[PDB]
Amino acid sequence: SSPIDQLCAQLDEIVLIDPHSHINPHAAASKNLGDILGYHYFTELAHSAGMPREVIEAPGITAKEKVGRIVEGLAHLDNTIQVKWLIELCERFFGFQDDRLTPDNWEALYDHSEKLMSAPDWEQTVLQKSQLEAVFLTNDFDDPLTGFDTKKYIPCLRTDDLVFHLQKPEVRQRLAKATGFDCATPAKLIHAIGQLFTHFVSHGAKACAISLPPDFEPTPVSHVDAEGPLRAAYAGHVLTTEQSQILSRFVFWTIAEFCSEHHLPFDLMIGVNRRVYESGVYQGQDLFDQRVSLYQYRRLFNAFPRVKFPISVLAHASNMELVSYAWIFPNVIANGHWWYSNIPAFIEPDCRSRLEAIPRNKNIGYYSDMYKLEFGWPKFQMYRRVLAKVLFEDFVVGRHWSEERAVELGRQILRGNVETIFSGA
Amino acid sequence: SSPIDQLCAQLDEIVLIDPHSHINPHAAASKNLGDILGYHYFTELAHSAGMPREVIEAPGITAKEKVGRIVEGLAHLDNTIQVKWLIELCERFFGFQDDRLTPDNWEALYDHSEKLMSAPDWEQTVLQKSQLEAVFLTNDFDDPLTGFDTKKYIPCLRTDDLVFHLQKPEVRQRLAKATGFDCATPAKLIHAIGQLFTHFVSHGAKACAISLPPDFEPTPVSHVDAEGPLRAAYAGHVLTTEQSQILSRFVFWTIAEFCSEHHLPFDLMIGVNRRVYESGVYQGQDLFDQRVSLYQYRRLFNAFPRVKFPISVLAHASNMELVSYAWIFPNVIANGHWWYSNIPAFIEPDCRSRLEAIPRNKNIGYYSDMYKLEFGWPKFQMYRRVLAKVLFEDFVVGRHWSEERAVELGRQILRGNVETIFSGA
Amino acid sequence: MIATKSSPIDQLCAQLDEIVLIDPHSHINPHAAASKNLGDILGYHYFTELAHSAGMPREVIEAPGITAKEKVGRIVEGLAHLDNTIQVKWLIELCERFFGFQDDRLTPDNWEALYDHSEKLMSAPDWEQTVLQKSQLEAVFLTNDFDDPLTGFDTKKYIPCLRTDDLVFHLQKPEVRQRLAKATGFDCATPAKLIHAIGQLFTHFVSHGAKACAISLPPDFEPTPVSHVDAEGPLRAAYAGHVLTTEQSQILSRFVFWTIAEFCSEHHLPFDLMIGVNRRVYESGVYQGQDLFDQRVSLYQYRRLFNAFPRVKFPISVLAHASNMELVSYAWIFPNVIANGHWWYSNIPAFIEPDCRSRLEAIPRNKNIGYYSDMYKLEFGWPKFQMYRRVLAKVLFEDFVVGRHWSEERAVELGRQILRGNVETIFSGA
Ligand SMILES: [Zn+2]
Ligand SMILES: [Zn+2]
Ligand SMILES: [Zn+2]
Repeated sequence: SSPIDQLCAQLDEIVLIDPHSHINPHAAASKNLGDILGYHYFTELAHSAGMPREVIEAPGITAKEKVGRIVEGLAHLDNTIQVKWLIELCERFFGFQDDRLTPDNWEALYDHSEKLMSAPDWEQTVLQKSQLEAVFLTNDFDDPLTGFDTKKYIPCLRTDDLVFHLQKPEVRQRLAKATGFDCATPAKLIHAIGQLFTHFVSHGAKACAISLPPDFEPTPVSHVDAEGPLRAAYAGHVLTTEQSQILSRFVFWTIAEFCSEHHLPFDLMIGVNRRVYESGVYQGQDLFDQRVSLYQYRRLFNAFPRVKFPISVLAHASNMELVSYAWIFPNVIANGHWWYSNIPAFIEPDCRSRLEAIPRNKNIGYYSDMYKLEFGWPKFQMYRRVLAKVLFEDFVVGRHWSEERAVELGRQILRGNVETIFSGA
Repeated sequence: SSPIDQLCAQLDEIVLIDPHSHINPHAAASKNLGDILGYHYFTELAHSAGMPREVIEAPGITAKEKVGRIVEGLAHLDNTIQVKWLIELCERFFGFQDDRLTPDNWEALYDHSEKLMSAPDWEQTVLQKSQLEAVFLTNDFDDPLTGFDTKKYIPCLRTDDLVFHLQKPEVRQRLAKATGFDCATPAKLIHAIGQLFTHFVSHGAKACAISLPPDFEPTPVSHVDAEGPLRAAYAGHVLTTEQSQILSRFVFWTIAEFCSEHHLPFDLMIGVNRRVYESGVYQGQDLFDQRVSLYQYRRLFNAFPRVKFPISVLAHASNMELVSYAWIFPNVIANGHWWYSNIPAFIEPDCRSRLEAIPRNKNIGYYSDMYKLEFGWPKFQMYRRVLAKVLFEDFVVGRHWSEERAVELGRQILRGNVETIFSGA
Repeated sequence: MIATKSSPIDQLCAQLDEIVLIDPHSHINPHAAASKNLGDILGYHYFTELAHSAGMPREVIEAPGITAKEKVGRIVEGLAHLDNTIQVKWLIELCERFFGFQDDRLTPDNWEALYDHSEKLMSAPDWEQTVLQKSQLEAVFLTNDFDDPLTGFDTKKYIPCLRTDDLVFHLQKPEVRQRLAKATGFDCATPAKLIHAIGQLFTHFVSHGAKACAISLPPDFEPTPVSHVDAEGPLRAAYAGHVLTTEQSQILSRFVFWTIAEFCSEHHLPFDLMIGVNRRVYESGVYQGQDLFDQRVSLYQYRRLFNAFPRVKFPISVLAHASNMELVSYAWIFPNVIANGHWWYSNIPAFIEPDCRSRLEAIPRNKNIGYYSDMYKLEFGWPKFQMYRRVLAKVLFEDFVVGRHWSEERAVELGRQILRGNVETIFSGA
């Protein structure tokens, strides 16, 4: 047993609070392999490897049939870290023994795993074996937040629709439904947003979250400048690019003000472009333009010193800016490893630089971003092996820290910081 | 001995199809050290280290004399990977026993190597000693493609002149001569390009290739929009920036249409600026503005689902974008390590990230970009050592793959994908 | 015979440690080069910006009428949040080497005893000498104000470099114009007079052993030549006491910058460019803890400069890690582009290693300046250089000793050239 494996074993014992997921609290764990293999990580990759979208997303085939088809394309993917998560979770959760998933062994695994997951206490078994105490949700702004344990599945207000999509009649309607306000004037939109916050806070929300395009640049926007764009949206007109920009800035800034008023952190996921690949599988269409800078957010950071902004960056090149900005701005926090940057090749240097330059209390190591509970463990395990390596190399060896001291840093990054950064409203 | 070495030894034995080079099939190998040491890899560095251009490119000196002068400036270069290629090549092909080329040992090498290279079968000896089975060319659009084995030296259509240089009188003349068309109208220019494709397909061509500046952003261009700029070019006008951009887009898009029709992949080398250093040696003047994104190619990737785009990026920071785009677009392939990115410090993390996140069938390991055959081996060997390292660490160790399974991955990256991606028209 | 706890990398580092250095860039005040107490070390922005970033209010740190000892005490209270940082590693190692500090960390429990002891040590008549000797420093390049007389200190020990930022960016300021007028004796209201005045500064610095000009530049800066005619308006406006529009300001800056390059050309002086800083991005930070950057830059915007001045060496530091690869490429092609150390936010092991690694394998060995301290006080030199030597030792052993089968001696020689040799040949003097 190598020193790194031992340090990792210590990290493995740490019970976690996942500060960011897309779990459906009403259907948190999977019911069959289709919930796992049918998830976009794999369908986008099967597709990317040459499987027609039509084959994967064929109308009116069973979940099991769909899994069969995807498996046929797994041979092109057996090198990916994504497929490694899959084999490791299957072995952990289902007792899967083979080193790879093939057209010859998939069905027996499907049938078997399905039985295991029909057990009444399946969700609890996953949480238990994944060292998860609690998971942050990403709730739609109109989510009733009822029907589940808000202390285990912790609400977070997703604001993307309000900030970027008031242009859409369906978005306005949902807002009207949720708040009862006619939000065609700034004062009323502000009232509406205020009601969403009170609603989220009263159900134990611990954060707001948003995904932002690389071009976004927040500024203050007065009510007068907001009123034309907002009136156009509600009158049903198509907003010009400038109107749309002004309105999104108005909404975004208003949300940051409510975060300050309610002492909520505002998670910013920066750098994503939606629907770059127009013919991709469901949830496999978003990419990014790397040409972004946190400098674009200087007005926000300066204007809201009492709002913590846990920031994830999509582009790997952006990490070093994030380090410098978390290093200087007391309200800027480095938050996990997001999406396309969420692989060992990029995690290691990112995790490494953050631990050595950012204060230890401004560093959230990791979140799962999972849609089903079973994906939590393999991704957190991947992160723990990387973290164990950095801790051992740079702290145990580099600084002569005891394993204990190094593991204590590990615990703060995985868990301690989540507790103090997201203390509750 | 070393586990990495053993894995490298197995990769060394894989016979290659070099998927991108600038070989002249009628003068494929060198005749003297002037063809080697006088190549821009070494003159640009000697000049960079402080040797005057006027000394290196003095008119009325022989190849041997020029070699002599470059050698004087090599003491400043013994650290460089480029000079490692040079020494290794000399050891392999010329029996060179010294650790470096110096004023006191170069002449003996020059006379001995020139003697070896004058041998009738030198070309064949190099290919055999390089594990090279076939090599892609990059031919001018008017290359007759005649007089050589097109299965050994495989034609590829170089499109740079058509896309960016119709402003040059001589380019228009060459195109008129080659196609018989009067391309001053859009429709005719399209037919002309079609005839270039027919010519190349008749000679077993396997791809198109182009190098692109950072500002290039492909979009469709209508005949009405193209007619203005095209007429101006054929009228001997100096095109405005916008005219030039419209014409280049029109030609580029037209070419991709033909790639789709003939089932030819379109190799894109993205991000070069020509003549950044205006007083540099021949072929040592180009650099780059790293402020580019594959996002600017989204229209292209979406509009040509049946064209494979093997992409190379110049800036190291663009690699992470490349891995993401090859991850999502079925038709985006990661293609080798280009130019300034073609050194171990950058190749390793780029090679590493590609293997772990991109499907194994969308990853072309390496091409030589060589101008003379002797440069193929040292460059490929540098690559094999990095890949061996990545395979051992991330697959053999990281995933508990057997050496065999890892070598099989390596073989696919080095050779297998070249066969499937460039199958022929 | 070797210590068992010593790796081959440690052995290589040990040989690097014995290289007597000339620091090619600092901000030492030659009249107060070393610290008098921990207030000088702990009170420096490395630690105050971090303490503040970790949650300590600036009002607490920068409270008026608080002694240096009390300020240290307050900063120590907040070091718990920082014991992971490389900056804190510098501190501990610093205190160990100079003050005999034996503890693995600095806490409220043990700081006062260290403060007291270190203040006694630093009050020794030969403290400055002691630090230099223990730091393997032979000489240090200063960054002098343009109006420094360069006569109040030993210029062979503290080597003058002309700080140009104020001339290039701040003629808008009455205080800068007045200092220039006092220094040179000129009404620089006209381009010709201003050039002559700048010329006198050069003549003054060169005759006092100056080895470089230096400047920090913002990401938007794009040097081009500027005619006297184009410059006369903005210059006149600055001297009239007017407020320069953005355009006047940018023209004037380009003009002064290009002028300075021209003098560098004339005197064969290298011009250190530190590229990529934005001032006062964080508006409520601690003193010297407000500047950040915008990564969206390219050396491509400097192309005119590099092309127009082949006889000027431009040692370049890039602020953003992403820009390093572009620097490697430009140093690789332009004879007059030189890679210069690891600057500011890039000055941490996680970034130094790949940046150092790529420079060694692609840039000619004579165009690579390994490191400078940027130090404000002498005690910061050693821990930062030691941090660097450790990275360099790793790179040298892995890529040269193992990678190219070099003897350790040959690898160390490359190390010596990078640390010291290139400093001597790049900054030989006018
Ligand atoms: Zn998410
Ligand atoms: Zn090429
Ligand atoms: Zn400095």
